[PDB]
Amino acid sequence: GSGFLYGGRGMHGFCLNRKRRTAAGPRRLQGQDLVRLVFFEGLKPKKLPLRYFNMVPVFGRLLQRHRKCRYSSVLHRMCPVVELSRAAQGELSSLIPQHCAPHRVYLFVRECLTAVVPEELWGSDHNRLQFFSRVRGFLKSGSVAELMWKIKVMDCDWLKLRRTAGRFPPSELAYRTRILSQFLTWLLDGFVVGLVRACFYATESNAIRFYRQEVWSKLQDLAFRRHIAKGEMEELSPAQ
RNA sequence: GGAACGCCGCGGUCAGCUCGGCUGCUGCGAAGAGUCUCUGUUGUUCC
Repeated sequence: GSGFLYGGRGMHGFCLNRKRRTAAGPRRLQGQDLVRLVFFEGLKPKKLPLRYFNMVPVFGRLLQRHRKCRYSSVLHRMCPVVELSRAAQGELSSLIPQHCAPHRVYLFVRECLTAVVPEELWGSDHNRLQFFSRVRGFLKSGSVAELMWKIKVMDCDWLKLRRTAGRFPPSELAYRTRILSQFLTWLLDGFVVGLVRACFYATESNAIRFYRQEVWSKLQDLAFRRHIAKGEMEELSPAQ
């Protein structure tokens, strides 16, 4: 659907870590793929219209930043672990979940947003902060496209087709807001919820609580890896 | 306020090519979304 409850099986599930259609092997997402995921639907075989085609570099940059973001490490920082006792260390420690205060799982999401989303996309710091505000509220509920704004459309140059700041008609402003709405919607509905659906088992009591079983979660990430690998092998290795 | 595409400003989430740029066709030019608030505007043209 588009909730973020009832799973923390790890970052291997995160949208930005899906691989594109294995035409002679499965490859990691390119800017053009992310663009198609945000503004069309990613499962568009045809070519991108020039306006969107010109934004393949920023989205490629987002992917880069995502790939260098160390989510595990930010998580550990913002959601510190309660130290169990020696004698609980090991198996029991991996059976017992670790709660993370809601404001803290928000702080995680906040810093990840800051890490991976290029600034050119925010347009203004004012736009970033307003969005964080929505995220803050989003993370407490269980909101609409129009409701998502004290957001300054003319701050985002990237919505332009050409970088000439000549006068534009109403129809443009509309088309610009639409594009921005689509991206901010994906940032909220795609990135944010993907994030918490990946790193936290979240549950509702009317407060959301966030749990985590890191080690078990990391084993899931690792097990995924060996699984898809065993898959490829079987497809390459001969009969008999 | 009604119109318009020659002038010039901004487009087409649309179509052809043998296609990341050409041309074909084609829209808009100061209000739009919410329900007073958020995002926005000098001056294209014609009466």
